[PDB]
Amino acid sequence: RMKQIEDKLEEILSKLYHISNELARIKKLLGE
Amino acid sequence: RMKQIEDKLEEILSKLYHISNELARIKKLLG
Amino acid sequence: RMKQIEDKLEEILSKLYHISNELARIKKLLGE
Amino acid sequence: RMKQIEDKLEEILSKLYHISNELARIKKLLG
Repeated sequence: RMKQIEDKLEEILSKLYHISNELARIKKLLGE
Repeated sequence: RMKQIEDKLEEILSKLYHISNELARIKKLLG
Repeated sequence: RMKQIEDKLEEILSKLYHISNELARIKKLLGE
Repeated sequence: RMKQIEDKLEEILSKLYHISNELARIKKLLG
């Protein structure tokens, strides 16, 4: 219930870390 | 190549909509 | 407390809507 | 102009780090 929310948050933080890495590779590529 | 960046922006925008949906589900579960 | 979390979520959803709009304008601009 | 897109990617990445920090604070507040 509440722990199910905490687990979903940790999943959502992992998904936003992969998005910030891929946004950083796209900024890199645009910068070349 | 620029096409490859535009496609990865489209995949990011679709993953951003999935997370906003998940966090709206959680904000519902909290009210 | 719990309502403070619900309010922060609504703030974070508004911030991710402005990021998805600006990512969409950047995709538009790259597409021209 | 491409410089303007790279700067707005940098502002998005800095706003993405602020949201992940906020959602880590909330996941702390829930444990």
